[PDB]
Amino acid sequence: KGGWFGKHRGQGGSNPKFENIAEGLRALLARSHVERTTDEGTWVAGVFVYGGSKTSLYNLRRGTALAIPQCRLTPLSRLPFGMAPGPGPQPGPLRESIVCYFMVFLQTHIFAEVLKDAIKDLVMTKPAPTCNIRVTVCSFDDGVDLP
Amino acid sequence: KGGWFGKHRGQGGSNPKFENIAEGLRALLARSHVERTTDEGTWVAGVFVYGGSKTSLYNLRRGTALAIPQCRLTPLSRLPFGMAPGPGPQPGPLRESIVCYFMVFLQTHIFAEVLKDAIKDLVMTKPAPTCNIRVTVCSFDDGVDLP
Amino acid sequence: KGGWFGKHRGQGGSNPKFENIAEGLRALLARSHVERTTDEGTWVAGVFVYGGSKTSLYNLRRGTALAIPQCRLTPLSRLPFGMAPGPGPQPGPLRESIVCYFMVFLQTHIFAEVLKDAIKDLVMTKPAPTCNIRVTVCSFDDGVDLP
Amino acid sequence: KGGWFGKHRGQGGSNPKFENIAEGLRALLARSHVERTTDEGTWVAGVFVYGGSKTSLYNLRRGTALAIPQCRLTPLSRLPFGMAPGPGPQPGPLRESIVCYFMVFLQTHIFAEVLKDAIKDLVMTKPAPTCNIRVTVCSFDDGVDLP
DNA sequence: ACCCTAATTCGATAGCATATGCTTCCCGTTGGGTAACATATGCTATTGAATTAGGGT
DNA sequence: CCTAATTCAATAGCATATGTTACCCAACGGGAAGCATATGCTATCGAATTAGG
Repeated sequence: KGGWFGKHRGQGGSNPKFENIAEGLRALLARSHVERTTDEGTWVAGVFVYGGSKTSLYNLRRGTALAIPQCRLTPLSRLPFGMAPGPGPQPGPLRESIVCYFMVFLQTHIFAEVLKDAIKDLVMTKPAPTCNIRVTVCSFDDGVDLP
Repeated sequence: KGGWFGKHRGQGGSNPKFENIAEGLRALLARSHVERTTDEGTWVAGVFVYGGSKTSLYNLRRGTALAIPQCRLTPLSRLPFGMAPGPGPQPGPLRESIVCYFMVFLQTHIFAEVLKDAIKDLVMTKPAPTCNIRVTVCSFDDGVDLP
Repeated sequence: KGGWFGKHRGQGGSNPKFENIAEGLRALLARSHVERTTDEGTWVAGVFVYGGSKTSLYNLRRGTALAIPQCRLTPLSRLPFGMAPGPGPQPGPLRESIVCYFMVFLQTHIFAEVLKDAIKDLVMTKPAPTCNIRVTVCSFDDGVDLP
Repeated sequence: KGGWFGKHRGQGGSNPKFENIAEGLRALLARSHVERTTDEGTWVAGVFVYGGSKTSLYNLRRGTALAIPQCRLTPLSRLPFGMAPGPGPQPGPLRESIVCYFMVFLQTHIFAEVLKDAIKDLVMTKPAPTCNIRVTVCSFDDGVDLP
């Protein structure tokens, strides 16, 4: 099983698994009734989603793609190693670890938080590896010019 | 031309090209007597570097890695589309553009502003398409826990 | 497949279904680091749980049974009818509907709202009837003297 | 003596016995003209009545029901045990007792505190074991949507 | 000032190794609905033992 | 230092409620196979600025 299915990349569809991960989201983000698009449309906020595993982090993005068509989604990449313990030479800035990450772009400082707090709670119940997905809020000082 | 040169993802060495990029950044940053590492070792601020062209981004990433042994770098990744002008359907959240980005994790917020400038400045000196690269500072409200 | 199992009322045990439903409660509960018992041991608080279905309420009482040993739990009963629509005589104050409900007794008003918000979040991500379960906070003005 | 009498749960009717209780209430609260209803028909407050004995609680539920067609009454059901005196092993949460309780749902927060005092004095005048019934006022921060 | 002709710069490129996106089968987990035995309550009318009223002294 | 009347709780008993388990099985959601295609990496090549008797 598996192979090519005629829809390339950045062009993912809708599957019963995701739309439940999405519905589970677009119920937790309900609790707060905040704005999602600004009159200006500039991307000044964002949510940074990482950890767990690549399968978990993917399905979560795939659901978030459905729960929030008012946002824009990077594909999953990887993270640089941290700061190594002990006082030796540190790992080389460019170095790659196996943990993935993706980014959620948004137009709103406020509803960034609403998503960060919903993802933290959607994840928190599930059994591993979903429990290990982590979320922080990032806000871009100068806005980001998505094409 | 081309082939396997034994160096895997994130283990790129330095060659007179990339340390030449990195020596430009170091002269902009040897004016700046700021501290680059905290003791809690937490990664709170980011420089989001994007646009330009895959390769000059790739080169700039590669110089930044030699100038700044205190940063951490993602790999290159793609941006998704912004809003669409005029009318019609909007882009899908997931839909991805030809435009690239990487990120530069850092331990202090004072050094992100500094490094956003050096990069904005250093790239304005180099010929096109390099100089169309854009830089915006992140702040992670909770911090990024790099592995 | 049915029958007697030597477990009277208010004397139920533990099995891997309730233990994971209580796992997912603890998680939503850890978010606030608030105290759960005082030195008077007065029962001054409460969480009134109801709706959804009898089975789904039971699995949630059974779960909160494990997740919170500092509380005490009533068995399930049924709710009386509300206000009939229109201006005819209302339903008899004694006549009961099929909704069930249970209660949780607690020693601090603060931890009561942590469990209100913990149950409300736990459930809304789940598919029916678990998400029709509803939660309000109680506070007994003179305390309740459990035997 | 005994047996089936056609009447299912919550469908219990008037007889000269209970209307002697209901008219004791209707004389303690008669010359307190406060308003028992609202137009929103929201069930914000309760009066928790418990202790006493299984049957003399049963009569008072049945009295309270004729006196007040503005209230709603649960059926009877049991209380869990309280704190055992001394750091000996504690009763389980689900632990249940020989003591019973019912609740009185109400639409106003004033009439709640009226009906607590009417009951607390309607019980003052009847012989033991009745006089040991404990009445406490209850409030629902989010209210109870009765079916 | 002019200007055609050297070095000089980086970006663009080829090409191996290996990423992710996309989906379809897989399958352990999560979690509600049910059967079936001991035992709760709701319901009535009848029965029992206190507290209460009566009227002799 | 008083025996008839009174007041309610306690009762028997049918029909039915949940407490409890173990069994069933629909779904929720992570992991892997497998094609197109993206990057990391290097050294080499090419097309733009910058330069001198």
